[PDB]
Amino acid sequence: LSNWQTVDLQWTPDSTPTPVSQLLHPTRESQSEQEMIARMWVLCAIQMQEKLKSATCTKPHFEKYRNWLASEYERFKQPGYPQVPDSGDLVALSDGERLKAMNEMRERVKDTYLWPVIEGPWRVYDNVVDIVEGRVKLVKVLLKDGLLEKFYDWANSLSEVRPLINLMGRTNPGLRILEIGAGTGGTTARVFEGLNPDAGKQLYSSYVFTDISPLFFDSAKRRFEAYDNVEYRALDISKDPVEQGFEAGAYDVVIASNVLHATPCLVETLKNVRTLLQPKGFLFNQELSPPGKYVDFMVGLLPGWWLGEADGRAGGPCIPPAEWDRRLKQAGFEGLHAVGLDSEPPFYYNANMLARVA
Ligand SMILES: Nc1ncnc2c1ncn2[C@@H]1O[C@H](CSCC[C@H](N)C(=O)O)[C@@H](O)[C@H]1O
Repeated sequence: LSNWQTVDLQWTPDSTPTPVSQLLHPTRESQSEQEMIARMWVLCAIQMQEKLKSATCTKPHFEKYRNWLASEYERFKQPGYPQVPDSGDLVALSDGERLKAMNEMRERVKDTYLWPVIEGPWRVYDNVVDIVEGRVKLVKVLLKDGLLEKFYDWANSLSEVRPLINLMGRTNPGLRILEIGAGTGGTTARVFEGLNPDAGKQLYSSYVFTDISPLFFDSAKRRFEAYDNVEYRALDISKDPVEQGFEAGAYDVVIASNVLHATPCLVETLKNVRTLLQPKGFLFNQELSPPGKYVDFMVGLLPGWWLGEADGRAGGPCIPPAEWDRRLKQAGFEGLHAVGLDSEPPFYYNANMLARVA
C-alpha cells in the first residue's frame, strides 16, 4: 500500500499532501471482537451442518451455500483456522453444549455495539431451513429489531473517516456530495459528523442520499432529521445516472460503502460514478476485503453473493485494494489515491479508498 499513503485534494492553491494515516485510520484495536465474531459464526456454521443437509435447497445458490459451508466446516477440523485456533474444540462440543456456548455469546454482547454481529449469525443458523426452503427471506430475518442498521454501524465503527471528510469540507465549504447505496445510513452518519464540526457550521451545500431502493428513505429521513440540505433520491449505479435524472459532473465527492461490489460489472459502475463527478472530484469507496469468511457466512444465502465470475470476481464479489486500483484505472480514475485499512493487516474488514478522476 506504499504508493497510497497521502491525500492531496488539489482543490485550492493551498494544497499540501497529508499522510493518509491522519485522515483514514482504524478507530481501535479490534482483534478481540473479530475473534469473538469468528468464534460465533464458526459455532453457528457447525450447528448448521445437519440442518442444511436434511433441508430442501430450493434455489441453485442455496445449494452453493450448503456446499461452500460444508467445505468450510472441513476447515474447522484442521489446525490453525484463521482467528479460531480452537475451531477443532468447537466441533468436539456436543450439539447441546454448542447451543450453550452460542447463547452465552449472545448474552455477553446484549446491550453493546457487538449485539448485531453476534445475533446476526445466530439468526442465520436459527432460520436457515426456512430460508433455503423459501418460507422466509434472509433480509427480513436480518431486519428484525434493527439488526441490519446496527450491523453496518459496527462495521463503520472500525474506521475513522471524519478527518478526511472534514478536510474536504473545510477545503470546499460548499461541497456537493452524493452517496451511492447509502441504505441504513451507517456511513452517512459518520460523514455528516465530519461535515458538521460545530453547531452552526455546515461544510457542504448539498448532500444527495441515494440508494437503489427507495424503501430506505423514510427511516433515513428520521435518522438525519437534524441535518439541513439533504435530498433522498433513488439511483442504480450500475446504469447511466444522467438517464436516471442526475446531472453529469455536478458533484465534488461521491461516497460509497459496501455497495459497489454488489453491482455486476465494477468498471461500468465506476464509469457511472465518474460521470457524476466534476473534473477534480473524488470517489471515497469503503469496501470489504477481509481474509476470513464472516461475510460469506452472513450474506451467502443471497443470490447476489454468487455473482462475480463474469466480472473477473470468481472467488466472490469483494476485492482487495490492488484490484480496485486496476479497475479504477479502466474507468477513468487515476487509480487509487489513498488507502487506509480499518485494522492493521492482515485481519482487517474494510479498505477506505480515495480515488481521483483522471
Ligand atoms: N446497483 C445499485 N445501485 C445503488 N445502490 C445499490 C445497488 N445495489 C445495491 N445497492 C444498495 O447498496 C446497499 C448495500 S448495503 C451496504 C451498507 C449501506 N451503505 C448501509 O450503511 O446501510 C443497500 O442499501 C442496497 O440497496
